[PDB]
Amino acid sequence: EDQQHKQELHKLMARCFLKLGEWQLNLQGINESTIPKVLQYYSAATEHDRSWYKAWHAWAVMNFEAVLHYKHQNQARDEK
Repeated sequence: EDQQHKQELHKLMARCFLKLGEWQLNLQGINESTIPKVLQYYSAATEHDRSWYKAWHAWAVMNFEAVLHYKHQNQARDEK
């Protein structure tokens, strides 16, 4: 009978998932633990509310950011 009770709880958790790692980013600084969990939450959020936009911008960029992190991690490698 209720999808809606849970339905937008996703949309709610979407932000919640979105916030956490994103918030952790405003907390942690950033590292290799961020990358999975942030991608976790967002990819999770990506599941939760599929049509909830900016995680599409975020998790995408976020992976790409992680990619950049690694590529800067690489610039701690191709440097060092």
